[PDB]
Amino acid sequence: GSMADEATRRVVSEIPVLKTNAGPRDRELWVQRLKEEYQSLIRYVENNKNADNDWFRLESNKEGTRWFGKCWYIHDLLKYEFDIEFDIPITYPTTAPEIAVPELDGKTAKMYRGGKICLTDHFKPLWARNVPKFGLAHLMALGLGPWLAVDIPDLIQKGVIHHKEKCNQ
Ligand code: NA
Repeated sequence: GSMADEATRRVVSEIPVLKTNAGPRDRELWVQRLKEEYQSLIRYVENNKNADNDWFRLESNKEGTRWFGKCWYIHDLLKYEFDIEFDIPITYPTTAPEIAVPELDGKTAKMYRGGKICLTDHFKPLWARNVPKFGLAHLMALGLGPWLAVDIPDLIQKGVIHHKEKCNQ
């Protein structure tokens, strides 16, 4: 609908779109896809810094098949930090990667096996109708971003998680 399309555009308008339909086994086409992935990620990060919302770091192994980093979330002037990681599915970019936040695994009934976060029923269709334009920057912006803004406040209220540090120090 009009609202979904507009809401998606608002979030990802200045994130570079990806082109190459290639997964981790596609050799020279995967190398090109990885270039588009890094191009998109770094511009997203650069845009986030200018918006005082620099909220994650990601790096990959040599092959670009395993990604890892951290995300940060600010709530009531306290800063929360979480390790994140995912593997690239063989059928990516058609199949979205599954984000794990391993330190929350077994610790909350929000986690699937391997500390994998549950995105909403609307994430997979949204990803599906954008293949192959969406990449890891879009997984962060449209998947993990909204997840932090729902689930982290909830875990703080339930007293499941503690902070790392105060904000403006
Ligand atoms: Na979850």
